[PDB]
Amino acid sequence: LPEDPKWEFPRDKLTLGKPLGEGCFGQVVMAEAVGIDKDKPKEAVTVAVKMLKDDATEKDLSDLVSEMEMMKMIGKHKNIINLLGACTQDGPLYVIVEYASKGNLREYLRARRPPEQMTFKDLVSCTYQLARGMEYLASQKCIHRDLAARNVLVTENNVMKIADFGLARDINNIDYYKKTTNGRLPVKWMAPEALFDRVYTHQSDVWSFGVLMWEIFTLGGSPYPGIPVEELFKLLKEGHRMDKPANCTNELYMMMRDCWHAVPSQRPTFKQLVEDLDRILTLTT
Ligand SMILES: Nc1ncc2c(n1)-c1ccccc1[C@H](c1ccccc1)C2
Repeated sequence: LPEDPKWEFPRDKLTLGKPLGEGCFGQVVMAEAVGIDKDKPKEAVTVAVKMLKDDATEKDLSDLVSEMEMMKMIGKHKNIINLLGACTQDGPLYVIVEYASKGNLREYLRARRPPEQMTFKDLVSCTYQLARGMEYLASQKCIHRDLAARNVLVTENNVMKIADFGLARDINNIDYYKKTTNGRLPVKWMAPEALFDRVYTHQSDVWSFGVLMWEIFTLGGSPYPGIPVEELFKLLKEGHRMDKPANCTNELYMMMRDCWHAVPSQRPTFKQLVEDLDRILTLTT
């Protein structure tokens, strides 16, 4: 792997710890990184390190490289899991990212369901934060393509952070109209044109954000309950959309439905979503 001194972090200053996440598609561990904050050269920072599993394939390696490279191009933002460094030379590839102690959002919400609970303000704030992260991502010309509650992480101070940039691309790096394009996107979060037309734009992410909203307001509900993946797209072509979640206003549901407009250009932009959610959150608070 080519040297990138700006991002390179010393292996001797990194102490690997306990496993994080389910570990299906990569190996992620908690770690202590000494001096990773360059203003505090002697302070250990609790980080997350992504690396290859023992059963990794050649494609796993080139995917992990591409994910790291993608995260290099995305500047710092509070509502995004940011790259902190990498160990690339003379050993196994470690991709060092921000640690979020409270795990993924789906589990986070499911665990605080009533049999401290989420308030309505908590849920709108969560939605607002993610709209902001996605607004920033889109401004960086990045399409995420895998927006979902499982791919949002939450910190100790309850900050929502978009994670998992394995499917993320620069907007110009999509092989348009090729039958393989978007073949690896989870179908239940996926805009119809991503499959039907083999394209992916920022407006495709907007659809997924609608799904994510539904997840949030159902406190980690599973989309399209009782509908198998195999029959979803016929139903979507026929105009099927998910019903309003109980603990969510008509206004917020109308926002979800807007996100699920059949016509991509008729969906809101992330900019507009941020503005509307800002207004709602302000009035709620
Ligand atoms: N609790 C927790 N904090 C941080 C991460 C993960 N889990 C986690 C758990 C499983 C998979 C991924 C991740 C995250 C990730 C994001 C982007 C690149 C590399 C790692 C890092």
